[PDB]
Amino acid sequence: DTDKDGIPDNKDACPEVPGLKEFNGCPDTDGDGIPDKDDACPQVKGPKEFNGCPDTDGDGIPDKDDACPEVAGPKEFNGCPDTDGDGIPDKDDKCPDVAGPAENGGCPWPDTDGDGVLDKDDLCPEVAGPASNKGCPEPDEKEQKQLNQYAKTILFDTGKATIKFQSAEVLNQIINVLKKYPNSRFRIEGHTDSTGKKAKNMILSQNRADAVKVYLIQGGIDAGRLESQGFGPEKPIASNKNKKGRELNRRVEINLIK
Ligand SMILES: [Ca+2]
Ligand SMILES: [Ca+2]
Ligand SMILES: [Ca+2]
Ligand SMILES: [Ca+2]
Ligand SMILES: [Ca+2]
Ligand SMILES: [Ca+2]
Ligand SMILES: [Ca+2]
Ligand SMILES: [Ca+2]
Ligand SMILES: [Ca+2]
Ligand SMILES: [Ca+2]
Ligand SMILES: [Ca+2]
Repeated sequence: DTDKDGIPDNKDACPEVPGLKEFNGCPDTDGDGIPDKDDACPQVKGPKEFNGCPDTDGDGIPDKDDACPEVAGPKEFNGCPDTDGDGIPDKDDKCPDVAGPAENGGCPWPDTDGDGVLDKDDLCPEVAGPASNKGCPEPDEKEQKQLNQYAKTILFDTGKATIKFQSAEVLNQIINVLKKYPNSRFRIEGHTDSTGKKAKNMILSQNRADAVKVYLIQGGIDAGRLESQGFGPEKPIASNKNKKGRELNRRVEINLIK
């Protein structure tokens, strides 16, 4: 007995190390029943299933080989869980509990304003709008009428295209409405009645439309977003055979360009 463990030298698998009889004179350091020479975790108790290495979380992958030794996970990801099953392990999944594309981490593409147009596709991500306008709001039927109700109030000097001072208030109201729709374009329209010379009314209404466009530009609205057009008497909304009708036909409109 060279190492004095009780097991004869010839029948001592490890004759240099004092061990135990059960393992042919070889030591079992951690006492788990698997001798050191066969124990992949010789100082830590563990089942024979993993060669004396413990499987703490119980996913069938011993801690030594478990990339996430405390959380159960499939062998596909070396012991790391993919809870929502989007192929991205929780530890690298920005939204571990909701399946999502890899390019957005592991979260589904968000829709902040909830108009159904995803943030990455929503030209106006913070304001609800229809998808036909890339998620940007645009005036409905009743607001377009509202906008033209303001434009009706825009007054000019008789026979001239100079905007009267008193209508500066309604114009700024018009500006704020248009600022509410940054991505939309608008046609400024000048309309007269059929009284007098049509040729002169075409020029006048154009000059008046131009004037209103100029005012909106200085009020903040980008020039490229605006189109000015004189119609003369070419687009009546009322009869020209009576005074009240003609008064209705003399107007400025500010219409959404579709
Ligand atoms: Ca011995
Ligand atoms: Ca021995
Ligand atoms: Ca052991
Ligand atoms: Ca062990
Ligand atoms: Ca494990
Ligand atoms: Ca694990
Ligand atoms: Ca996942
Ligand atoms: Ca996810
Ligand atoms: Ca949206
Ligand atoms: Ca939007
Ligand atoms: Ca035009």
